[PDB]
Amino acid sequence: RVYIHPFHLLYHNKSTLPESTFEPVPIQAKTSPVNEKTLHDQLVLAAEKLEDEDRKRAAQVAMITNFVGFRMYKMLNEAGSGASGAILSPPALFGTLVSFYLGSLDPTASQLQTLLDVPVKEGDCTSRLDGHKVLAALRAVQGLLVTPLLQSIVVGLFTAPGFRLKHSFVQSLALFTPALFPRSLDLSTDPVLATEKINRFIKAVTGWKMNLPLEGVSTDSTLLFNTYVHFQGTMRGFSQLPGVHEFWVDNSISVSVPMISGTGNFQHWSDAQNNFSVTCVPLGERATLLLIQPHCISDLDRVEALIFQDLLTWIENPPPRAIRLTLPQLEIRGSYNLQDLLAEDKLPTLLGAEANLNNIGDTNPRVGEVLNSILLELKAGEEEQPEALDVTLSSPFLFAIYEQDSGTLHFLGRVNNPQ
Amino acid sequence: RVYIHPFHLLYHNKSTLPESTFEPVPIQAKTSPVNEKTLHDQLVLAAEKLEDEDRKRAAQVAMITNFVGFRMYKMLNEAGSGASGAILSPPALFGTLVSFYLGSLDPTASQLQTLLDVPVKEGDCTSRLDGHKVLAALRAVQGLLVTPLLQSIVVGLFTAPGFRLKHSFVQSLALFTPALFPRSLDLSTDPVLATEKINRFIKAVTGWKMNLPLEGVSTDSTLLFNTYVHFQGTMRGFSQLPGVHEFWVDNSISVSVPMISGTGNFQHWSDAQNNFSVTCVPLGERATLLLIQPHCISDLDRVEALIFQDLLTWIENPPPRAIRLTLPQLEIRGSYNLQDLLAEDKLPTLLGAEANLNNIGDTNPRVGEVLNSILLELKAGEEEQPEALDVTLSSPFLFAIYEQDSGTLHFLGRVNNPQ
Ligand code: NA
Ligand code: NA
Ligand code: NA
Ligand code: NA
Ligand code: NA
Ligand code: NA
Ligand code: NA
Ligand code: NA
Repeated sequence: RVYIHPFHLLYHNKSTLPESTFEPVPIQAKTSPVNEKTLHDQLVLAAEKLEDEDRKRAAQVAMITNFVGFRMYKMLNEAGSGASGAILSPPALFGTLVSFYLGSLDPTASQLQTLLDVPVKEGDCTSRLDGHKVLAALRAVQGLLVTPLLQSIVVGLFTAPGFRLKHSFVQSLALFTPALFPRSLDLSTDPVLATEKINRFIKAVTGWKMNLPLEGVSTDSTLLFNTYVHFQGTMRGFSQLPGVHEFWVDNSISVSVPMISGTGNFQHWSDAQNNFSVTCVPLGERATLLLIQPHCISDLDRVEALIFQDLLTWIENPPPRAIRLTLPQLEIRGSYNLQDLLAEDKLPTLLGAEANLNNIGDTNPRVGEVLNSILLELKAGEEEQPEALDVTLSSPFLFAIYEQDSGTLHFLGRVNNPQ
Repeated sequence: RVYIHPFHLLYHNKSTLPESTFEPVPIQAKTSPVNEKTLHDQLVLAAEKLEDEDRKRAAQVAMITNFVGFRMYKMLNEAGSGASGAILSPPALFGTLVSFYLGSLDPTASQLQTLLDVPVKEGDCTSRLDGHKVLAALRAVQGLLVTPLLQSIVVGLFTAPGFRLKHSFVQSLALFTPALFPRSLDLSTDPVLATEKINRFIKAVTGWKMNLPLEGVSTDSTLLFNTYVHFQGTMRGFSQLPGVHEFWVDNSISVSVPMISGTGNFQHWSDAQNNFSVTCVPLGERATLLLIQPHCISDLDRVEALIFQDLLTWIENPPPRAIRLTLPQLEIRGSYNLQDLLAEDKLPTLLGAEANLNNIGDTNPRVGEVLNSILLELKAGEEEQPEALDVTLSSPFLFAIYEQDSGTLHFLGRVNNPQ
């Protein structure tokens, strides 16, 4: 029975030419690849010129982001995320939802806000989220995160030939990420080839090897909204160990995988109440990798449901200590359709055919997939060539990436089998 | 051989989705009338939050505005402005030209800048005017002027059915005035009726009785750009005198017209060198009416050519003195086609059929008329119910309205016959 009241993210006072449109260029059209460094430098500036007001908006956006992330993570696990584990980016999902919110009118608008856990007072427009404020706060926490440390979000907006996008909608989207690619293509004749073209396009414009889904697009789709997230962070002072080392996928089965290892002054503790432990490794001045180990493999589900389901009161802050950390080199790929997660959440028609998204384009779109896809890379900072506590991740565990100032969780996940 | 070097109005560093467009609604579509008070309050805010930088940009914009105003005033008189006299609004003309500049590409762009007396260095984009800076400085001097004192500029942008305007162009225009009315109508079948519809539209949306030209629009026109200016100022302490009083239209002919009269501490002097005199009456805290009388009627042309043709070094600043000023109540209406003034200036094809205005819409427009039309009203501040110098305007004279801080001339003109 929880409710978030993000005052600083609402409209505050209750108060016209025809809207301009364009037609996106075909998906075939030659496009320069995304520059991740450029993106990174932009994001860092947005974070560097923050007022107190901005910090307040950022703390409120973190609350909305985290809550919907935990909720959708739960939905993902209910639906089944595959063998290797699970990964979800609350910022990316939240941004996707806020983008639809900006393109939506009631009843869809209010339903989206209700899903974000913010009360709506019918008749009262000053009770509504200001999506531009929201996306501006979300950009700022993206920047705070990355103060060689990369977080790139690119959006593929794929539309049927002849569907025209509203300028205002697309300009709103740029606040989510400037790496935005509206492209048209035939979605009505060969769904599987359309997905091939989309997957080929994204790989060419990003250079990321993401292992994207192959399933075809529904033939009546006029609009797809796909969000692609690349996170890269270097583990300073970590190097790959020689050889291969047993990783227990369960109590009777092991895989022998490459491990990285390093010693630093990290935070670590054991939660007595629920019998798990946590280790925190800094990834930058504001970014923290949390690594959560259950006491035994069969307790993983209980621990995961506990720590990932709203205020992270489980995050403690002990004095750092000398820890030798050993863990699998993490190269994590995941993808889901937000449509499926919404259906799992008993909201199958929220972005359905009757959704009012009349502020997206010149006609109401028919939304096909809304994909969120991730490539997360935790690289060893040193090439493979002192008393400390040994922490060794050689059975399934949970992880989160966390921004200290706002408290935004940028990723949450579970590793069952690192490959 | 004069040149203006407005550094603060140039682009400074030498450094994409399809452009969005809309189709203007038909001229028949129901429209609320312009609110002059609302406009006035907006303009006053823009003037109230000015930095030093803004003041520098405003002083440079005044120079460009005044120079093109004097030049076009000369062209107007060469072409013949009718019987009653002449009136021209440099800000309105300048804003019209800067608006075309924003919609233009080379060679038209550079030709427009050259007409504004600012050097162009081919290959060097940092030598170009930044039209957004320019229009932002022009808005600020509009506001400074009006700190019951009104200066309203409304723009009628009339386009052939099916011609689509670029969002970016129209957004640029809003910086000139937010009172902007893009409307479509058939220009190809009945030119005279089209002008009737335009004239009817402007009167309905403004309430101003302007006595607009009746001549038809050329049949191949796809775009008309008409600017309409209403100035209203109250002469504090002036009241209409009883009866009618002789006004000499020349040495042998008089008309008996109503006069207003009032006594105040105004500035006044005689220019010995060229044998004319000037009186300055404040209209607000920053606005000044200048009234220039030749010594005799036959010298008017020489005096007009002298004072209106670049730095107003003729404007003096003596201590004010007790003056009884008597003059005709001024209700001045004027209209010209900037196309005609450009032709008079030997630039007939500058906004001609080969003009590159490809940033205005989805096709290159064919520009018909570019009208500037004025209604200037100087009302007596008191209803008709002490030693001073008598100044009485009972023969032809010149007038200007002038903003003190920037030195922008908002109007210049000549009265031969007040009605
Ligand atoms: Na606020
Ligand atoms: Na718009
Ligand atoms: Na607060
Ligand atoms: Na909004
Ligand atoms: Na400047
Ligand atoms: Na645009
Ligand atoms: Na200067
Ligand atoms: Na410009």
